[PDB]
Amino acid sequence: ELLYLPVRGRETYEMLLKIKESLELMQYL
Amino acid sequence: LLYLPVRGRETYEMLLKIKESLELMQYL
Amino acid sequence: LLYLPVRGRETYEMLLKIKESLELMQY
Amino acid sequence: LLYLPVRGRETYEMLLKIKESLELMQ
Repeated sequence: ELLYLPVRGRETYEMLLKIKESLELMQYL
Repeated sequence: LLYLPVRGRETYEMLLKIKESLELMQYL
Repeated sequence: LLYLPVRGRETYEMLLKIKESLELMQY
Repeated sequence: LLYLPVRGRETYEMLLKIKESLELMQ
């Protein structure tokens, strides 16, 4: 199962979504 | 209130720290 | 301005991305 | 060693704490 991180607000959510993507790349490299 | 799906627990914890920081930036 | 010390290309580039989001939260 | 320019002490300190967590992680 995925983990589900609670977030308030679409602004913050979208930022974290983008950073997540970068972190996942980092962790694979 | 939204829920961001995350695969790794390491990613999850880092995102949790960044979220805390983003929340506090909203004060400035 | 302050100047954050960073060692390593990868870390610098990640912090640059996180910096952008931190700063945009104000707006 | 590189220096990332940042407007404002609060953002700078936030980024320092994040850097330590990032470095720990990787």
